[PDB]
Amino acid sequence: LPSGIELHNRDFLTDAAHLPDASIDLIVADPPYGLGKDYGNDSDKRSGDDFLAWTREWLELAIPKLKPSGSMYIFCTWQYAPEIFSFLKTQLTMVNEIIWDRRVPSMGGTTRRFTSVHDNIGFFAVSRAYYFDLDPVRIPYDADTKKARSRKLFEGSKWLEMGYNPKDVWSVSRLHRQHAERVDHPTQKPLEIIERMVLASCPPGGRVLDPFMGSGTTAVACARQGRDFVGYEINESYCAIAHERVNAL
Amino acid sequence: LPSGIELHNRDFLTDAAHLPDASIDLIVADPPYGLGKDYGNDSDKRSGDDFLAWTREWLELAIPKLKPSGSMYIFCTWQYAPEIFSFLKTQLTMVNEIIWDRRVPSMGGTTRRFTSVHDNIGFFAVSRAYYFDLDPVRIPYDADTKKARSRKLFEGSKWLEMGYNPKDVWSVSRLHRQHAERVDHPTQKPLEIIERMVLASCPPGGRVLDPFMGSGTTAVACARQGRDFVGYEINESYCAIAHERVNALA
DNA sequence: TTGTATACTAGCCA
DNA sequence: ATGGCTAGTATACA
DNA sequence: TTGTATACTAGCCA
DNA sequence: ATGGCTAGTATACA
Ligand SMILES: Nc1ncnc2c1ncn2[C@@H]1O[C@H](C[C@@H](N)CC[C@H](N)C(=O)O)[C@@H](O)[C@H]1O
Ligand SMILES: Nc1ncnc2c1ncn2[C@@H]1O[C@H](C[C@@H](N)CC[C@H](N)C(=O)O)[C@@H](O)[C@H]1O
Ligand SMILES: OC[C@H]1O[C@@](CO)(O[C@H]2O[C@H](CO)[C@@H](O)[C@H](O)[C@H]2O)[C@@H](O)[C@@H]1O
Repeated sequence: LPSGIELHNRDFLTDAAHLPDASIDLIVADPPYGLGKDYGNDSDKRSGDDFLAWTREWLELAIPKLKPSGSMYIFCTWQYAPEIFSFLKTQLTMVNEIIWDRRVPSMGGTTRRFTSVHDNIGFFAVSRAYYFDLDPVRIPYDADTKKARSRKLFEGSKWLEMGYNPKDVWSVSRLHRQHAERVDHPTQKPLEIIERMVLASCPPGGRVLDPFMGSGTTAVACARQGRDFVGYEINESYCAIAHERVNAL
Repeated sequence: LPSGIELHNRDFLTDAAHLPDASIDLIVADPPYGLGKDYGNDSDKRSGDDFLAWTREWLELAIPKLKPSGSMYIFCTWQYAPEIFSFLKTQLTMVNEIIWDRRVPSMGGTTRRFTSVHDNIGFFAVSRAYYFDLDPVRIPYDADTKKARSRKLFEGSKWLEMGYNPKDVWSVSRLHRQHAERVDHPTQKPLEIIERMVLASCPPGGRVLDPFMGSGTTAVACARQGRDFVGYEINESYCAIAHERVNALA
């Protein structure tokens, strides 16, 4: 197991003490949305006030671990995003609401509403001096698109010559079960977006915390990009998968 | 103007009393977001708790105007979306969060955050039997794409033959200044979006309300598709532009 | 091919 | 407890 | 070219 | 109070 990367088969809400206050530059949180999924446990079986209470509980434990320059990304569903973001705006300051456009809509069979195709990500910061580096995550143009975008007014601009801001909508397709990156986990997140977070909001060598790491996608991002990692996952199968994913680099 | 198209150059909060309760089938609300724009007035000059108080004010005026079958779309910025939606969930039930992907990001020059390219839209309903008709808003495939999506298992499915759900992310570019649609209004909304909303959530001939109609995009949307319209705008020039836009269809 | 505006600059330093 | 200066910001319409 | 799974049906009726 | 049954749900991986 590489150095700096640290995986625990433990519940975060109980081991939070083992984590020094103000030791983490970035929290990458993909917690249970409150949607009834089966992680081999009932963590995503909560809902309503129950789920939101649990959310704010683990959040109150996690926040004090952020150093003053720290930041946080938190995934959730629109069904609970208003309440969650409202609570977090009392503690931290919201820098962005990033929309993950999964490209592939949820199934079921409804015709009474619009089908789900996005997840919500709150991007919060402790203080106004939060760390943020755009250059590693700039998206470079290809020959054709740069040609289509180039104008003398824009020539030499950083966004045109180096690459543009990924913007607060990320259109990255969800991972097909047969996708090469896919592992046996119900709600695995594309490494693309997690790497974007690690790169833009964690300095090289900084420490990232994933209190609900699942298959360890954030562990992989940190390993590939030279960041330190800490992760918690109550399911040992997912934890072993994370070990595997990391050691294969 | 056509038949069921009522354009009132009146402040909505003083004139909502005139509109009968349980009169409106759909509310298409694009209120000021609280970002500091200039509509010839200080409506968007509010911010923070004072802006959220004014939002609650006009919302409390507008909700009772909904028939038990009615619905509401509300445009907002991620900056005030959590509080506004949190408050609306206590008055109505949320059916969707629609993300308008504007394709063109906001300018400025920042480097210390991700650039704004999406507006938030809350889709709420009074009761669990709200009126929703997906067929008129379905998006049919072209030939090549229908060939790429067809499979024996899918053949005959309504989504493959008639059209697929727009989903809760609508990718539609903002109206360029020189765009045909565009008029002299700072925050004009694409007719595609507004029309999708009107067609999916207002019964033909029903009444839709626009507390702040601006250029009357919703007015056009209802004129075509044959729906009734009541809109309010305090700017006489915006009301003028709306009058023109409506008296140019057919 | 190209000009150009579109709901959502910000950190210093004074 | 405010400004102003700087380096900086994409797409798609006509 | 084709099979196939993917964080988020929903109303009725025995 | 509880299944089961219905009509029904898009893309992009391999
Ligand atoms: N108290 C808890 N402590 C640690 N893990 C938990 C806890 N509660 C739920 N979990 C796990 O958190 C994970 C949430 C997942 N969304 C993580 C997915 C992860 N982003 C991935 O790419 O694989 C699940 O695997 C849960 O089993
Ligand atoms: N009390 C008020 N009553 C009526 N209109 C108002 C009021 N306050 C602000 N407005 C107007 O609300 C409008 C908000 C706009 N975003 C509407 C845009 C509109 N959807 C369009 O396509 O043009 C502005 O034009 C304001 O002039
Ligand atoms: O959490 C930041 C978030 O709050 C908003 C409105 O909800 O602004 C509020 O908080 C700001 C903190 O920087 C204050 O400056 C502002 O006065 C207050 O309204 C959003 O602007 C912002 O995204």
